[PDB]
Amino acid sequence: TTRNIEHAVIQVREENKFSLLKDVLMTENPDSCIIFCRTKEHVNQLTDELDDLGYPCDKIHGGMIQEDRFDVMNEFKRGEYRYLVATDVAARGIDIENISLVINYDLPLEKESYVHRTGRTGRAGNKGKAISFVTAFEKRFLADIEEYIGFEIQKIEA
Repeated sequence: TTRNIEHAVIQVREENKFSLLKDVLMTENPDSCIIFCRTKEHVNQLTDELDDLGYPCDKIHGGMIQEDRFDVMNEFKRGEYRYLVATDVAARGIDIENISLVINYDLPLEKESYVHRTGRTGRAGNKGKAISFVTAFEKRFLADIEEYIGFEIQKIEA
């Protein structure tokens, strides 16, 4: 069955990622979105910053006990919030019917992860999108991903 995922990369400096995320969310205005980070520390910081600005969100990472990760994912499945901030642990066993937008706030440093993160996007007729933030120091990691998925990802601005 045909998967429908538009992929895009945005080159951005680390210190300007949060400002970029706010613009992307404003422009994409997704009904459901998962924002992946590399470490639980990044997840915690990003959730605090989103919280302080009034964004309805929640988080999932390896420092949380199993029942909390489960309950947080159920609230997401019920649509109680639009943005889930998470590490790759949220992608394992992920079974939520659909996630419209995947944002790799931190580009995956292991190529298989890029595909794993888009696991519930663009399926069964849903139109999906994956936007990755890439710094000047991650060009080789991006090239690894592109050779792995078999195609180059379009770089876009703003």
